[PDB]
Amino acid sequence: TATLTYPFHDWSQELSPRYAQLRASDAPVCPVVSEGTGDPLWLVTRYATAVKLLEDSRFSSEAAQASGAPRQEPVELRAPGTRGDAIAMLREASVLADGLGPRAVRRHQGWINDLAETLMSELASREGTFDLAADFVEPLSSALVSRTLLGELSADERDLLAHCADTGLRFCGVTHEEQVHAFTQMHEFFLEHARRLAGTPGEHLLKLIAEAGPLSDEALAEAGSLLVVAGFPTSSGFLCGALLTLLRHPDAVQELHAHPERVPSAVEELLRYTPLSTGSVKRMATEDLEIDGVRIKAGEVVMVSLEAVNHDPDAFEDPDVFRPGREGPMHFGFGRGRHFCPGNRLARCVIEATVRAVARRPGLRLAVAPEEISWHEGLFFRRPRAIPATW
Ligand code: HEM
Repeated sequence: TATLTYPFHDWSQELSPRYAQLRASDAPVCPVVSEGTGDPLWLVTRYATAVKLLEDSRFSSEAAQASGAPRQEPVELRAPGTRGDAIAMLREASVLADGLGPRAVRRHQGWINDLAETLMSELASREGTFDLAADFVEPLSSALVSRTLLGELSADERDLLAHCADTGLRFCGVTHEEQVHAFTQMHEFFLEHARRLAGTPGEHLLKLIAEAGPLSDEALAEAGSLLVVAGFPTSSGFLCGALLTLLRHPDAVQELHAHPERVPSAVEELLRYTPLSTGSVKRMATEDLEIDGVRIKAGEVVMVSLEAVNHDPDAFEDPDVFRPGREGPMHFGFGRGRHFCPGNRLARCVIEATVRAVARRPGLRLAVAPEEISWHEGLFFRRPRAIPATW
């Protein structure tokens, strides 16, 4: 139909040209229809409009996540018959941001940098082609989720939760039943194992959540699923994407090799330039309102594509250039406003460790052309199947 269907199927790092086309249109908000549900939705692609929306207290994230809300995802991102409201459950009993804040980074940054170095040093001993996805990103992200979020996981437990996240957080490529089963299996996993994981010694967020009426098993289980959904496919997808960006810009890496104090600025530029989500963050209007002149009715859902906003030329001169010394406005890689990613400091810590491990070792290169990289089709959070690299 003559209403655009969403999303735009841009599963690789090449962003769909439709985002820029909509950005340049005469509407600051454009109506679309969900490909998976047929729901009508609105879509924002301009930085200036996105700022207004994500800072507007009349636009509710929680309302957009409730059952029956119009939505872009093919299945509800919850186990059927459960609330799927982990953040509000944690309020009814701040711990999220509390245990991921600057103190937590100061605790974990040491081993995070140790591990990035250990992994890269092992790759420095390899012959021919090695896979940065399997043998760098996977072990680093697995350690992050175990040590900081869930507690020590077995290899099979890590594999189960990563598979559940890959299967449920998809626009296509799996059946409806497989997607529900992923969320069901994750929730049933935490109903049985959250108490044990929380009770093991360590710093992990799930322990902090549990050890602070009493906290029900269902609430602790919802917290587990939230940490997997929010922390696992995002960290793995972004670290993969950031490595690809670095490998495609050797002049930038040579700059960071000579001047390591420039790494933090390059981390911020990676968060702006490297696309992650193939969908959009979403908010529901809780009352009739206007945003930039467009009238939105109560109950309607407006989406913001963070990738589109991060590539807006009204905000970033030459937005499609990876410019590590860039001094633009704040990017949207972590969102904006009330729901700004509480994992942002930990994520920045692991991205910085990755950038430093690459910059210290001149000669790392992609083994094939970027267009030969294969991508998992339909993931919410883009990720290549492998990153073949050589010295
Ligand atoms: C590179 C890694 C990551 C990226 C790019 C990222 C990105 C984001 C973004 C864009 C949002 C905003 C969603 C919205 O506005 O609706 C968000 C929210 C959130 N993030 Fe992250 N994230 C990452 C890693 C993590 C990690 C490691 C955690 C660990 C706890 C985490 C926990 C959360 C939570 C709980 C929320 C929801 C906050 C709320 O709705 O109030 N994220 N993240």
